[PDB]
Amino acid sequence: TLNTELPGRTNAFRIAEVRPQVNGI
Amino acid sequence: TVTLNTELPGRTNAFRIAEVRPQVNGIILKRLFKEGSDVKAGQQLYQIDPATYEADYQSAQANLASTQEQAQRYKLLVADQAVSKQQYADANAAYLQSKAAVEQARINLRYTKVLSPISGRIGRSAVTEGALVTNGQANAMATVQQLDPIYVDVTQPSTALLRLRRELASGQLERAGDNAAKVSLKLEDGSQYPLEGRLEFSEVSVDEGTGSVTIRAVFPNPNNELLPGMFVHAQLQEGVKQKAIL
Amino acid sequence: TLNTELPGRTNAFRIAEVRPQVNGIILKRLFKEGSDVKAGQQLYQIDPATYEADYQSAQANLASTQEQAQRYKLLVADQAVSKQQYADANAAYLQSKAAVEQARINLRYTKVLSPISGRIGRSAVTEGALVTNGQANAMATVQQLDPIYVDVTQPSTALLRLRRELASGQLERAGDNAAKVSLKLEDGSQYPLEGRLEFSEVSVDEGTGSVTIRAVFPNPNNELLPGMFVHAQLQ
Repeated sequence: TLNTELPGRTNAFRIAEVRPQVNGI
Repeated sequence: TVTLNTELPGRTNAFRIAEVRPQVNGIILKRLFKEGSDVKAGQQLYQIDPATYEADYQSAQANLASTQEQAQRYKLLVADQAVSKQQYADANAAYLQSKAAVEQARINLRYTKVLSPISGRIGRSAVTEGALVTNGQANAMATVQQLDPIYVDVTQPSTALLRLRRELASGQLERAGDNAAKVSLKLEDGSQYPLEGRLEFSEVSVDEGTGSVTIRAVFPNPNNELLPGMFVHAQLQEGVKQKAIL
Repeated sequence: TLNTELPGRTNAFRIAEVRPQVNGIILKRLFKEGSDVKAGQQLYQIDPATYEADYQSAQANLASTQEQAQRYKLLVADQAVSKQQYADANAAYLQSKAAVEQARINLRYTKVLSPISGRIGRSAVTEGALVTNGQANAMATVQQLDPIYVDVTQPSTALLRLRRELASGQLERAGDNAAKVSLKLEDGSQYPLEGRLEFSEVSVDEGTGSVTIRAVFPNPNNELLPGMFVHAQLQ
């Protein structure tokens, strides 16, 4: 017969933050 | 007439849980493990950016080499009255401060390698690459759960437990090592877990409220079929009673 | 038969909470959950690396500040230093003493110990967890279950009846100020062991004039657990 349908949510494969490691402008 | 089978509802639970937490401030340079995989006790899970910690440790070792040479030399000189006790004391003070500064820079630097406290399965990383970490922060970075021997917690009235404990010493229950009964497992879908483990009679918690007891079964879980949180049934075989009145 | 049956609830003989008294990370749990532990047994290791370095470091600061305060005591006596200089050296030394003591204490607390002998349950804290001195939640709970209590609430007149019958000699002595008793369990079964029913009031109710007393039963197997409805049996 048919396809099973499982409800999901998309999400990023990889996530990174960008942060300063020194004081200044 | 009757088979005597006791059926005991519980939930699967990890055998051991450990949290992974940073012990120095800085930025996560690398993650290093795959999310949902098996890790080993002492395996590096994260690299916190070590650059400054590297340079503080080298510099402290250098300062130590030099304050040490000077404290030793002045120890000889104060013996010949070429320097005062005050000069030697200052030198010895600085040498001791270098010792302390080396030991601390060594520890900080060791913690830039964030290690698995136990062997087990790691789930997701709650902190990303480039995240900031702080010594003492509230949230763990990740969680390792040992899953292979897995527990099943079984709750019940404490006199029911006493009853089963009787049947153990009597022989009416089959033994599985010390103070444990042999058990088999029934999954939520009604199927039979193929393996079987021990039902340990040692109580893990009590409720004085409703007067309940929780005890634990231990099952082998080598193909990770079982995962914490499953509703299951522990099955105890108590044998057959021939002539029986209900 | 003057064979009286008093309803009761089992309760632990002694309860103690296990709490951390320094900040840090749990390196090791160290006990099996639901097992017996001894008073003073080490239940947890808090990561001691820095506590250990602070203590070493405070010790080294002391030895040096000590040597200076002593040398300066010699020197003011010859007026080679002023009184202010000596006072300052003495103050720095005494600050050092205080700092070593505090570091020693912190470092002792990294070994978290059982306050009592008894059974321990579940650890509320995992390995790798963070703990904080003064945190709200106990890490674990130890309960002395072996001698176990029952807890018998009766009217004061009842307590009078029984109390006089012991002195009269109608009830057999379990010892000083207690009667021998036996226990029948929730399912009607007979507990094999036999205890003392101690006549000391533990609490007297507000409304009712009813008094709680306690029986004490041996529990060397771990058969009796807190929260059981039972009946002490007096003859």
